[PDB]
Amino acid sequence: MRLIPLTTAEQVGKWAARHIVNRINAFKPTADRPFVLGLPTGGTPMTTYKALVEMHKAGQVSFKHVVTFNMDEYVGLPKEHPESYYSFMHRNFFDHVDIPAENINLLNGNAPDIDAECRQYEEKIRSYGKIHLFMGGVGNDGHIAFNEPASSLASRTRIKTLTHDTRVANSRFFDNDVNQVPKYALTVGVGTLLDAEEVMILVLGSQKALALQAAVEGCVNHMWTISCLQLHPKAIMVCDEPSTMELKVKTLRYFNELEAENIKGL
Amino acid sequence: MRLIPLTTAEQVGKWAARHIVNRINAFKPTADRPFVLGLPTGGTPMTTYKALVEMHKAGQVSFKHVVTFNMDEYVGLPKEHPESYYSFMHRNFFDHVDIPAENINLLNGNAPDIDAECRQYEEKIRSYGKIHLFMGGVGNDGHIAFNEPASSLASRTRIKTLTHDTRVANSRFFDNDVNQVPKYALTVGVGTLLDAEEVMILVLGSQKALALQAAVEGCVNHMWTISCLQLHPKAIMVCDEPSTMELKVKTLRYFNELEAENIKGL
Amino acid sequence: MRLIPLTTAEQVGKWAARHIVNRINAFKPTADRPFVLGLPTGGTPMTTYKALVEMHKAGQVSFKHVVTFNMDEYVGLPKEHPESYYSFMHRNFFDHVDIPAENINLLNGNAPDIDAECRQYEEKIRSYGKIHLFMGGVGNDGHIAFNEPASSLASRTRIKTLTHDTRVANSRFFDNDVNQVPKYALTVGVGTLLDAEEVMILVLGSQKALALQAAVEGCVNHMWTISCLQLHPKAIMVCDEPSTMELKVKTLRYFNELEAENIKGL
Amino acid sequence: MRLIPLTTAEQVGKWAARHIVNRINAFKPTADRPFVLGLPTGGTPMTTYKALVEMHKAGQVSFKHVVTFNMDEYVGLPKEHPESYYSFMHRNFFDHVDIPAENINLLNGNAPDIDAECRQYEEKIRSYGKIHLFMGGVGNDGHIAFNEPASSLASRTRIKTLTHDTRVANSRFFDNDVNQVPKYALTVGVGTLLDAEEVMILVLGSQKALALQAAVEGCVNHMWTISCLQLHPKAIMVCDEPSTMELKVKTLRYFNELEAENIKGL
Amino acid sequence: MRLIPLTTAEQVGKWAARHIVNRINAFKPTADRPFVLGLPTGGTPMTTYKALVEMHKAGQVSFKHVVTFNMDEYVGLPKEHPESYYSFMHRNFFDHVDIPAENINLLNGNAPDIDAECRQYEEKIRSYGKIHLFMGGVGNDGHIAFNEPASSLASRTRIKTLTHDTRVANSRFFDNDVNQVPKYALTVGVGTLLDAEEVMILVLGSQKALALQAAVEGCVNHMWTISCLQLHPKAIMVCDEPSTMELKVKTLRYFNELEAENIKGL
Amino acid sequence: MRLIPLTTAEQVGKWAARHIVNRINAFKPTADRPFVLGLPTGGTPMTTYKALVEMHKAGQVSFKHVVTFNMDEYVGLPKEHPESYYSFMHRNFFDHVDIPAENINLLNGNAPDIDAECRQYEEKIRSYGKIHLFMGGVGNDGHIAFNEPASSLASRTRIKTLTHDTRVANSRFFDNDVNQVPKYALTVGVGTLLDAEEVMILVLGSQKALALQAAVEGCVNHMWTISCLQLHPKAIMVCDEPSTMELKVKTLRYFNELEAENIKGL
Repeated sequence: MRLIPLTTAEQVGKWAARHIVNRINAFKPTADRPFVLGLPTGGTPMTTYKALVEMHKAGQVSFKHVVTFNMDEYVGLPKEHPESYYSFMHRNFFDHVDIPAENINLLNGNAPDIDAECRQYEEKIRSYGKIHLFMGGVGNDGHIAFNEPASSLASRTRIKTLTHDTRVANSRFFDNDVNQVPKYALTVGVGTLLDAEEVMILVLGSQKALALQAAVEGCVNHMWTISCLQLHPKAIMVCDEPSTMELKVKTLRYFNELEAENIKGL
Repeated sequence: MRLIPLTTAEQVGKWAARHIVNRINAFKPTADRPFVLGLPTGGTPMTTYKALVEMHKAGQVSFKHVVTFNMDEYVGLPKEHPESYYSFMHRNFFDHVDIPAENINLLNGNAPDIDAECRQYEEKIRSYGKIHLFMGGVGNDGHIAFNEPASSLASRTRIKTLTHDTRVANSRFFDNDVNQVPKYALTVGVGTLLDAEEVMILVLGSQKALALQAAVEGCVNHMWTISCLQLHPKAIMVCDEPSTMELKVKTLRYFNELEAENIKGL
Repeated sequence: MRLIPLTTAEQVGKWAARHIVNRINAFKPTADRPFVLGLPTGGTPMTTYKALVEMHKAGQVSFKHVVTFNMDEYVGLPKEHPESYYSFMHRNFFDHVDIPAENINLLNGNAPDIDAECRQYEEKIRSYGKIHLFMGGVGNDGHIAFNEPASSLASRTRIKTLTHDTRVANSRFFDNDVNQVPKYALTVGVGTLLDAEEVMILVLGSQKALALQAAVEGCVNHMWTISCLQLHPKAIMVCDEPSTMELKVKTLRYFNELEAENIKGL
Repeated sequence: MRLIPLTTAEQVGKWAARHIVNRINAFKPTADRPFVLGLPTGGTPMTTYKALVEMHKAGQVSFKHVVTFNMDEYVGLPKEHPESYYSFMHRNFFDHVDIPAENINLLNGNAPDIDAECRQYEEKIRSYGKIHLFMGGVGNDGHIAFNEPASSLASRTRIKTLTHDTRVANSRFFDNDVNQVPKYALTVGVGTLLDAEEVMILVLGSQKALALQAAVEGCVNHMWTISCLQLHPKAIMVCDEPSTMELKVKTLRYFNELEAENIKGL
Repeated sequence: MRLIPLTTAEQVGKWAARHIVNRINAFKPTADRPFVLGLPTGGTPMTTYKALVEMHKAGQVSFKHVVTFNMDEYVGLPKEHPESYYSFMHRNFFDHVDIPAENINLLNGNAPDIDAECRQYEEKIRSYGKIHLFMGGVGNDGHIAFNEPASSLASRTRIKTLTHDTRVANSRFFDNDVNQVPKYALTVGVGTLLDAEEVMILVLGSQKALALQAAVEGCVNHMWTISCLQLHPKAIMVCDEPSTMELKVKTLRYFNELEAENIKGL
Repeated sequence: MRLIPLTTAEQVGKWAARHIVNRINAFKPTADRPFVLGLPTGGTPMTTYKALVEMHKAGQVSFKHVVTFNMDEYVGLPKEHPESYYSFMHRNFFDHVDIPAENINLLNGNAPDIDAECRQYEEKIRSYGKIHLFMGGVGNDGHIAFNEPASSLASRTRIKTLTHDTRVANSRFFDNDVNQVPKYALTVGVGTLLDAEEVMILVLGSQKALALQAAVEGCVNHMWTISCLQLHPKAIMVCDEPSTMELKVKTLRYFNELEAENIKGL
């Protein structure tokens, strides 16, 4: 695993964005061989999407041959509602880059047959073969996407009943109304995430401290899903300063020294 | 992983039995595509076999196209001895259901060539392809079948020298005589168990408390084999109240709330 | 996992050597089907190479059809320098056995194109298919070869910048001069090691106590690479008395009783 | 230590109040030998003060010869401000019982010489000799009164700079304004608390779960001050259900069985 | 603390007995200044009483001026019943030594007023001033005498309701009848024990392994009363080999080396 | 407890020295009421003695009425040998300050009757009443002075057989000869140290990291003597940066923020 210890969210975004850009340019995607990118929504990926857009406008990347798959979507919320994941993604990323519509994959929270919808999402991915880089965040309890703790490390895209905590936390977007927030959501599984060739988790804020610690210093265990990324062939944790509160001083010094060359510039 | 927290052994049996029945009816086994079931012996599976028989008599399941493979057998004990696993299985299950004899697989504790016997057991399984649901119990130290702690998570069917503790614990069936109890036994390996598509462990009694805790809350480690089920794609722990003594109050509250819909009726 | 608890390094060497010899004679290698052996250098493997040579001279083994792959080599150090791994290997093993030169694989610390060199090493291995037995040691922090803690359990042969600690520790061979010791080295990855059919780690000295404990009693975690051998299908830890200082009295008693038959003679 | 596990805050209050009443009636205080009571303010002691008042009105206790000492007070906040501890105490307790004004001891957050004020508070206590029963609550981090974690277990009454967390948490009383909340407060020390003959901590809410666990199951350590009550001669933890989330199922079952006789009625 | 690691119970007894004898001869007790000895009953102290008697017959000690206080007694069991602690003490010790009857203190399980009985026991001790050496054993859960886990480290002589586990364990003396075994017992408190100038705990059997570990390696905590002896000015743990199963190999090696001079002979 | 986290040893010395100076000037010692100071020798106290001397020369302190007691001395080493603690103390401190010879207390490693020597040292201290500030260091294993781990927290001045590790570590002063280093030493006990009104431990170097962690974050336990300072009424840990390697990032941030005002200047 790699731990990129940075100070700010702006830095994390720049670093994460640059890593994606580099992976893409090195892959050199074509129409027959696109670079498949897994993506998250929310406040965490904010600075990364912002950096990605900048680099693109600076002419450093083209998403012309990048295929994206998003982690989740609200069930029963209309696509153009400003708080659907589809809306967040276009407003924050797609509206400013050259990615073709056929290359954008998002779950249909309004599909009549949910199981079929999820099943097909999994199928669309396999049709491409594999996701080259799946970017995501982590819950305060180490959970991934809408997967609950103790999820099978082999779980797949499926619908989930949002937890009270998730509700309140998102009630703010449904303007502080936890009553507004949808009841269910469609989410990729942990297996879906782990099948990615490379996984990059964005860790921001002191409230992620315990999860960062479980991921980096703790032992592999299913209650803290994030900890199983220790078994993944290519995982990276990109974090800010506040999130490092639960790590030993030496652990942080280790990675800060080991990755010093890679964090200059961002 | 799933944790079905129930109060009694009778409930655990009803729940476990119903799960097996459901898996079977949904699979809809045929002569060319049978449902393969892994099975344990002993006091733990008692209420489950009892429930399975009831459901069958109630006309809810047919084992006409179910192929079973049992975890173990005593070496050098004659099949019709009432304390062989073969005898336990027929008396408690096979004598009351419609499973054909060719569909019943049990290790031959009397095979002249033991290694060959074990080797062939492994081969018979692969011939079918895979076990769809392997039911079992767990040792007080988290061990599986006759496998000892620190067994390779890839171990296979082989003969084992029973431990003093196992002897005494079973001496009761050889009527409190630990002297009667056989010295060796043939047991499926941990790899054999993990290759099952789904694994369901029955946990009964306060003496399993530490193992349940190692399985659910602890970290993955080989000393407590049961803990590695955390890495399995589809594992379920069905337990009674006494076995939950070592879990945190919140851990138990979590699963009790998460599985409330699934435990009504049994 | 297996833990062979012995008293001395001489015993560990005899045991390890005998195990290799046995694995070879049982495999019965030919020109078209050689036995592939992974090997380490350093003070730890000393008594084993010494025992291996004895057994060979005693006519108990022939390495005529054994192909070996070594874990590492210093970058930019000339092959005949007495402190290169190539020199250690010939002086301590190859000079006294019947292994053909084409069967000896060592990394070229002087290859003009390092990445290509490493890439090809990985390719040479796959050409043979798989390593049947990879012998190695472990760092005081549980690390393997020149891989650093938190290495991906899927890492591959690559060049590494030696750590200050490694320098000092080896400065003695570059006659107590840490200034002499080379800056980089080529090392097989953890994935390379884990792909071995069987892995045997030599643990000598009280300074390995914590690592032995992490391997045997601890939970699976990437900071202590050695602990992930718990997930390997066939791992053995052969150790001396001083290295057992951090194990519980009962843990050591367990393995000492479980392996009593296998440690008589050595 | 004693752990009274109850379900609700109302029960905790009834139990705590009854214990105080009983201690008083058994002591049978006089003008020359009063019963000295240590007291806390805040939402936690709410139901207890309510129960104490009821019992008094029911004619079950008289505070005519009870001397009270309160844990803290805001510095620089006028006594009659409705949010001073003096105001909370009279409105919630003193206004409804027969305690004489000379028997009420509260720190003077407005004393011109703070050190002298604190010094004298400590002196007033010793003049009486000892506090017979000190009731209090506990911070989410196990801290006591306004004492910070790692306070000397021998600390004494002194002024403290309130922590941001304390501010926000109390900003609600200064009507959600954290800006209103005073900057410093006068608080009894941990030594002051431990010198009490008997200490009774009220634990309500899931946010106290970790502290309850540190107090009951954890080891003695100064970071979680509450844990040192394990060394106190007569400590009791009276708690509600939510606060028990971090305890083992068996720990809670132990105390629930051990104190079953004492919790009927309340 | 001191840990005397011996191999057998016979050795533990010889060592413990010799220590008592030495403490006595060095004190040189008189009629006005007797040596006060705290004593336990049960299978654990067996070899010690046997050794003490031998040394006395060998003319190495006289108990003419030794005053003894025993830890407990069954409530409502007649003194001459062969299973009362009074009977165990005379049959195993007093019947063979020169201690005067007025120097023997045992709790009166038949006192009409129990609280008074206990109160007076505490008073008799203080009249002498202090117990010079209190010998005892430890429960499998680290508890002392009939004190339950989480007892105040300042508890005193009082009556206790025996636990089911204690019953069964002692049912053997009431000839395997747990129905025979008395319901309550009078026991000295933990405070009583800790006030002893020196405390010596006899630890025999693998079932005490966890408690020995909690006492020697664990942290101070009230759930394992024995662990608080770490805070006592003069505590010694005399143990046999089986009881050391939970200690680290190095911990045992430490004390075995530190006390090598003191364990030759016994 | 207090933790003064500084960057360098020079800072630690300045801080420690300033604290001593302040304690003295505030006490305002006289001929009839001197300030009693406990002192350590070795490399750790180096910068502190250097700072103390500076402040004295700067006219900020007079040791005219300061009585000092040193922690230890080598047995059988002549006082004027340059490596005796007496020599270290004069050369590094006494030779440059105004302390009278009658105010200097050092153990006599050459006393004919050692027990008497130690006994009297303890008596000299009590004659003064109490040590106002005892400064010291800590072993890599948390031990204090020459006291071994698991020492009674009530131990007293006595002779000790130096450990191999202590030998080697000090062999450097007996010019790298571990053969030169004396075999025994006289050391104050842990009780002696804890009786000090205030205890200040100097922690320098990464090798003290584990001990600093045991002192600050760990639980109270006798194996790490330093951890029991958590129970002391007035303890301070003054440390440098390297020694903080084992602390959590947040723990260090806590004290760095809590003591920011007190570490400016030094």
